[PDB]
Amino acid sequence: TEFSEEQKKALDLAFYFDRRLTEEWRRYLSQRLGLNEEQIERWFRRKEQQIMVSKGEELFTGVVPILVELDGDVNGHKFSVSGEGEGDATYGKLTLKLICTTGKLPVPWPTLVTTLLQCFARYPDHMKQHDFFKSAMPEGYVQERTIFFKDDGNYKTRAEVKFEGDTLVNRIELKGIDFKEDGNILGHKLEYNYNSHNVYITADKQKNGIKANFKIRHNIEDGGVQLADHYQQNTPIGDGPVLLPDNHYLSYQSKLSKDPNEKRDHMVLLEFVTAAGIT
Amino acid sequence: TEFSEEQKKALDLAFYFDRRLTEEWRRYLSQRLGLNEEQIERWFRRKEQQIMVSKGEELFTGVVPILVELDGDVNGHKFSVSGEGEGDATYGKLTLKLICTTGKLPVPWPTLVTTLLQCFARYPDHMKQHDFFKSAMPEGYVQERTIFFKDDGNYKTRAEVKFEGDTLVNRIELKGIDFKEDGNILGHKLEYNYNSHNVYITADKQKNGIKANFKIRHNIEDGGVQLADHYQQNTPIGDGPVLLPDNHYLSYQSKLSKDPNEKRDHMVLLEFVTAAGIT
Repeated sequence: TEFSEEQKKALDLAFYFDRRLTEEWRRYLSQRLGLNEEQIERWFRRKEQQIMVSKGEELFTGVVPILVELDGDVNGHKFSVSGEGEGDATYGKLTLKLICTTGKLPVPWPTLVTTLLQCFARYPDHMKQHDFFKSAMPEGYVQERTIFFKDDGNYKTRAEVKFEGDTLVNRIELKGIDFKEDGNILGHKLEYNYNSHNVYITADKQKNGIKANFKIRHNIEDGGVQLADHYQQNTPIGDGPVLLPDNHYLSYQSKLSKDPNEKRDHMVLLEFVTAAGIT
Repeated sequence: TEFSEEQKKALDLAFYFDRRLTEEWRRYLSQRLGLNEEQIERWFRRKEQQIMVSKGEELFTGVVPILVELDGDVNGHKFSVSGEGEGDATYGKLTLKLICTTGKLPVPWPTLVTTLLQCFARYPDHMKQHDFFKSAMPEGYVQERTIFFKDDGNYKTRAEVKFEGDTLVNRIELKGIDFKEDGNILGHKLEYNYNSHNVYITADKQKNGIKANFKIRHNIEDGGVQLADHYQQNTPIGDGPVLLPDNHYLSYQSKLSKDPNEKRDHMVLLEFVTAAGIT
């Protein structure tokens, strides 16, 4: 967060001691092992990577229960969504049942799909070192988006994705502004279905995290597509090393359904998510 | 380089002590300053970045003399090139006079332009944290390429770019294979000129370096363009932190000329190089 003039002077000083301490160990190692500091650092870099990969595989083995909570405000219309389900990263698979707890959802369920868990992606064996999402766990990450609906309003979202005990939790605040009251969103003119998309991921070294860009196409009732341009940033909540990825993408396919025995406004969501783009 | 079974066991053990030592300092700091470890790491990360930026600006201030040396072998034809000049990174500018010391150059000078100093790029103020090349100095970096000439042979190059005392030196070995003896390269059918190109740079976190991809278009005598597809990797020679960049590109413009008073086969090369692609 924010730093005083004193802390700035103290942290600036402490930085040099931090580097000095490490330097003394590397220097000693180089003398004992007969390796230069480049070699030692390169070994440590790969060992750290292996450790992060193993830690993420351990945390996400088998089926992980999920809780989702969203508080939203779109054009002053307030609503809340609560969801539960389970993720199975081994199979790149996530299932959720999400309920509007405040009555009728004032936007279409499909517009909330991206907002309502990239840590359940299946990364192929040769790409596991590029999985930022699992590497930030269990402390988790903050996921922020702006979503621009073409010729309409925008959502801004801030979510925290992290383990709370045994459960992976996605807690979101959403604010939407400048929507037409008769547009495709507030007018509920979007089909209850979902296309498959690629989410393009790049490293954001400065923030120790990632950024993503992608365009969602929502099918419109009676024909046409409503574009939703997504800009995404993810930042670790903890300090620990994370995996900063090479450019790659996540391939998403989704299925929306309804529980015939659920009276409340709701969405059942199944997503398959697979990393790709590295040969 | 290579590691024994013993060193592997020793390095694996030493890794944990390295992390323990750092952890003890961060823990103490958090207690003394009232900041969490994420906050301390984030401060240190930015301080390290500022330091690397300042160090690179210091090393490349004003005009830096340059030495270039290439030993080449294309289809068994052996040749050597020696060059000197100067770089002025403040102005994103490099000038070289390069001479074939072994007689007649057996390939066209334009095909060697990319092989014969990305550290002289001008990075705009808002992009200086993405300059890997200066950050690897003075220890330097290894630059490796494979260059595929369309419908002809390929070059493979390994260069070391580093300071040797006050001078920035580029020392290269080049091997070319599978060229047609009557093709555009060995047949000397390329114009003595050079188009402007963009060099697309991405981080290679695993190797603590960068990769680049770009396509050179060499104008052919009597018309047409000869494509040279470049794949590039740069790896630090030292251990010290380097700046791993967001995706961006280097914009190149080049001018080839001749010294009217030079009897040996030669090329005078002027390049302007500017980083871009970040808004």
